[PDB]
Amino acid sequence: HMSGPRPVVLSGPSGAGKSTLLKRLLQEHSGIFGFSVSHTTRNPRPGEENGKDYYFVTREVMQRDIAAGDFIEHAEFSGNLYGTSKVAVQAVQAMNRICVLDVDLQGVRNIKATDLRPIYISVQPPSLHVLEQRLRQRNTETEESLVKRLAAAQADMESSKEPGLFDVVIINDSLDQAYAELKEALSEEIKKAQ
Ligand SMILES: Nc1nc2c(ncn2[C@@H]2O[C@H](COP(=O)(O)O)[C@@H](O)[C@H]2O)c(=O)[nH]1
Repeated sequence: HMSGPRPVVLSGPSGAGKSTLLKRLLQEHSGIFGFSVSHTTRNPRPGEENGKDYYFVTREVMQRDIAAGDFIEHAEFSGNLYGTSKVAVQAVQAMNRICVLDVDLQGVRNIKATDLRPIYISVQPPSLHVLEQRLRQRNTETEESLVKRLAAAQADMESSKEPGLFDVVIINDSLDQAYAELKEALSEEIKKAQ
């Protein structure tokens, strides 16, 4: 489906701000934006909600839907499978809202190969050291997973400066400042939706 407004792809390292900032945007501008609820095979963290943060399913279940052609894209990340189902994006487009997707670098490249034509925004930590401190606070990962995640985060930070990859790269040192910059990047789309 190409109808409805242009979507928005948010990326950057997990834990560096993209998810928190998106939740804030969806609260302030709930009539304008809708979130694409990805499927994942990883286990839920405390406070996450099925059908809101992710559809939490097993590998077997996700594999059946993949085999059926139900996904726009999918990726392996730190031992688990993640993906954007067709229906997740279509549900938001049907409400005539701006669909926001939160994906890793592989998902950015996956979506670049589709016909969705989104705006791409990367949310970066001030440093890998700061990101590591934040990840170890909630401590939701095994050490093996944290090692894979920190390597992926480093690769993400290195690719963030690639010419033409992202429309805007936001450095999240302060959530209030980064949130202002997220809306700045979307300000024309927000005004047109209004
Ligand atoms: N390619 C892709 N990545 C996703 C999807 N959903 C979440 N991710 C990404 O997977 C990484 C790990 O997410 P986390 O396990 O920390 O929630 C993050 O970069 C997140 O944006 C998806 O549908 N597709």
